[PDB]
Amino acid sequence: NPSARIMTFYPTMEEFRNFSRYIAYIESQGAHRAGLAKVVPPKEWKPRASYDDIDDLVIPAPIQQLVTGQSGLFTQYNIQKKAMTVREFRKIANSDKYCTPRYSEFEELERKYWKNLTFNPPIYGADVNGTLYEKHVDEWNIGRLRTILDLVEKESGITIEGVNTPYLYFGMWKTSFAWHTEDMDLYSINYLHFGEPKSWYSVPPEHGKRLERLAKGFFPGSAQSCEAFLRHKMTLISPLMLKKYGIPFDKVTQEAGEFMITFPYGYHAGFNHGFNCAESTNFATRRWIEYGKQAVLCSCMVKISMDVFVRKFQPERYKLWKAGKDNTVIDHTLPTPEAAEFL
Ligand SMILES: O=c1[nH]cnc2c(-c3cscn3)nccc12
Ligand SMILES: [Zn+2]
Ligand SMILES: [Zn+2]
Repeated sequence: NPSARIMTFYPTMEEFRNFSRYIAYIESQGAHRAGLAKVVPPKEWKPRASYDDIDDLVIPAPIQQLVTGQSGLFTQYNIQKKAMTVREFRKIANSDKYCTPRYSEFEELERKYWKNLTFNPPIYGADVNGTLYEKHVDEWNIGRLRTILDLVEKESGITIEGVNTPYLYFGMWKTSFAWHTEDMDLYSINYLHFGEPKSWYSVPPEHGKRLERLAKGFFPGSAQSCEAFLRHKMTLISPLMLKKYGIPFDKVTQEAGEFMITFPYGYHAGFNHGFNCAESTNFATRRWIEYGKQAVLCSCMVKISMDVFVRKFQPERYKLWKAGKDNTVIDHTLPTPEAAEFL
């Protein structure tokens, strides 16, 4: 993977101000090809003054992550636990039982992860509805991105928790997210508010179908039951397992005060190093509409009506698409049309 490598951007305050323009910019640079990019905000930017007032914040459905498996192939089962505050969570997170092990370098922590993920199941304070951004913060506000995704809520009034609303994730050592693509193969924004880092793995969109073929071969039962079983967010595949079967991939560690952008059809997975808090939501560009149209969905779920997007940005193709005669082939290497002013 030569251009599939993950790229890091350091925008200035003037550049950082227009979110959508910056997304068109990093694509004009080829960031989209890796499926995952890191954006480091200007030093003068902060989304909240202090995180000292969130101790009484309630995580309504903490999930205990049970992992079953061997030889680089695992399945994560989520067991819902009773609601707990952030204070109670941080106590468990930093406790002797669940705290991060002592380690010399990342390669060492990543080895401990993969050696111990079926043991001592951690608790993930996942899918908490809310934001930690102060009301006045106008730059890169997860709560209000203002992308073309806004058409879903503007035309219908439909709200999809986590998709067009922000979610909070309070993690602890070994908690994790399985290989997946966003709902409707949308983009995603992820900001690590505070705490220990979040490490990520990504398969470039051009090679996504290869990860899909692999996962099918390993879990044929799941594949017969549902074409899009990776959408269940239960499949954990070791970087060694990928390397062995020639799946190209890249890794990156996100630290507190950094952003991670996932692009349409960008397969990603990762784990939390220790006690931290990340905010996340989905967004879109004109480039995404074709991905939404062609997204293979779960058949066991988030389904957005594409009719509104096709009508607005693709009126020419609306008759053909509704007839099922739209044979458009997606080029994963191409940037969004919005990047025209740069490239
Ligand atoms: O750290 C995470 N914790 C939980 N979920 C994550 C997702 C995710 C979940 S649903 C779509 N993307 N994607 C990236 C990172 C995370
Ligand atoms: Zn994701
Ligand atoms: Zn399914």
